[PDB]
Amino acid sequence: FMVSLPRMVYPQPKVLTPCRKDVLVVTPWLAPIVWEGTFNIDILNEQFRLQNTTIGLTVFAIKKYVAFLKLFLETAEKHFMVGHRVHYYVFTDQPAAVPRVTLGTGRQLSVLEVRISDFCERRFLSEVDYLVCVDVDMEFRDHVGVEILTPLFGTLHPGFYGSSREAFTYERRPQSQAYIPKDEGDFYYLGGFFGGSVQEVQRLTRACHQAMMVDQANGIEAVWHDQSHLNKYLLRHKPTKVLSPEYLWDQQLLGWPAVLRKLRFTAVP
Ligand SMILES: [Hg+2]
Ligand SMILES: [Hg+2]
Ligand SMILES: [Hg+2]
Ligand SMILES: [Hg+2]
Ligand SMILES: [Hg+2]
Repeated sequence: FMVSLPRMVYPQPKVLTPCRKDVLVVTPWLAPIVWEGTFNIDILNEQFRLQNTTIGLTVFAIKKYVAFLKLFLETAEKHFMVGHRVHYYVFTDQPAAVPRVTLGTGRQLSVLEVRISDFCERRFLSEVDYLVCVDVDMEFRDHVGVEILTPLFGTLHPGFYGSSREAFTYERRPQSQAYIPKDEGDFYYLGGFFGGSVQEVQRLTRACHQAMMVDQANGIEAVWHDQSHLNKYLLRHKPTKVLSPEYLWDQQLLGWPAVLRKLRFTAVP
């Protein structure tokens, strides 16, 4: 049950003006493709706050990757879901090396030690509405908010967003459960930023785990392991939103092209 929105004053949508003339803003299965200019964040923040939305943000920080936690969490505080309930889940082999980062009100952090862990998947179902799973060697530099939230989303690989599907580095060996032939494929998604409802994210990781085990039994490991399985899953189970490469960029490798109005979440040089 969704209560009414309040009165709000904002520019009338223009039915006869395209949102962007330079990029695709909807997929062929009618999922929005999230680029700067597509959304009014005021409208969306109202809709989500009225639902009392909680977002979980999950990161794995093993061995030397613990060093990236401080910048990652500090920048998340400035840019990620500000104003909404956030639960960070930091999975690490070095709990005592997690930095003490100061968090805004309504935000919390759990450190889960990993060897497998003493955390239970039903915990996510009871604690958060959405899960967002990202790489830790990254930093937020601009707004990442509720515009991304949907049952299942993937993010366009910043190296391949302009590429034809034949050029995508999908798994191409028919013996792999990740196999995609040259005449299939919508987009190349990068495993560094994906998410959805808890239920949908758990469905994805369960499917990926089973496919990976099947390949292991058959003596095969897919080319970009996790990524290739992610791409196969999202081919067969279409995401309800796709995020533009604004949401996963590397300015050192790729610069700042005109098509990117904002660089929101980026590789640490
Ligand atoms: Hg627009
Ligand atoms: Hg459990
Ligand atoms: Hg996750
Ligand atoms: Hg992840
Ligand atoms: Hg996966």
